Amino acid sequence: PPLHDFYCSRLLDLVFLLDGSSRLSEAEFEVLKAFVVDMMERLRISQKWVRVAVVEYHDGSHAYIGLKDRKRPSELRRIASQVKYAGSQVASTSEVLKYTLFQIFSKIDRPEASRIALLLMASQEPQRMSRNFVRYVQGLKKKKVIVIPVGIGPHANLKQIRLIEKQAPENKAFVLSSVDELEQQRDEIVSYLCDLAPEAP
DNA sequence: GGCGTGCAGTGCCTTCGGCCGTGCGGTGCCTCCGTCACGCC
Repeated sequence: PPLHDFYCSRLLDLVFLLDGSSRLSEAEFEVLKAFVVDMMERLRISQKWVRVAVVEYHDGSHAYIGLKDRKRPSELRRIASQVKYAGSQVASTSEVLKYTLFQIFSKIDRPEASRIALLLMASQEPQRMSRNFVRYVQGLKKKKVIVIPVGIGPHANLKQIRLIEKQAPENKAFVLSSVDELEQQRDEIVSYLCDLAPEAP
């Protein structure tokens, strides 16, 4: 059914990772942010509840929002909309999974919660950059960080998606036809993510 | 005069050290094809 009254109130560290390659257009990237913010207003943001991070990843990653930013939610969504279209020739899934592993989850800020890397991808990084890919995926598995591949478009690295799935059982993936189908699964996605978090005592 | 190796990594272990390995860009499924500088014999 369609979600009518949804407001994820659980203990969750949620990280948004946005493919910055030219595989997506300006507007197609604008829709991606639409999907993001639309999902943000469905979450209880608080340092004691649902924390969120936002990262655009090209050949290198720019973090618009950190988990500990401790700003106001109404602006956290503001930032997410002002995310610039990079259209780079390279969106390194390895590098960003690296960044997430060593930068975001270097320390465990809150053991009691669940961590989720929402990998919104639509491209294939150069093959030579995939060297230590599994390494990063597994490194996250050990730090108890779920990874959720979102396959947008015909160029979404199918191999890496399945490769990620294999690593961890709770590494379910969503394979979409385009940025269009993104909205059509807002409920099913947001639900899965939220329902994977522990509701506080 | 052909070869056969190259080397990333907050790598790894027995570390004042050595070994495992996508040498490298770039295409478009994939972990690879098709390349080029280097030494060595």
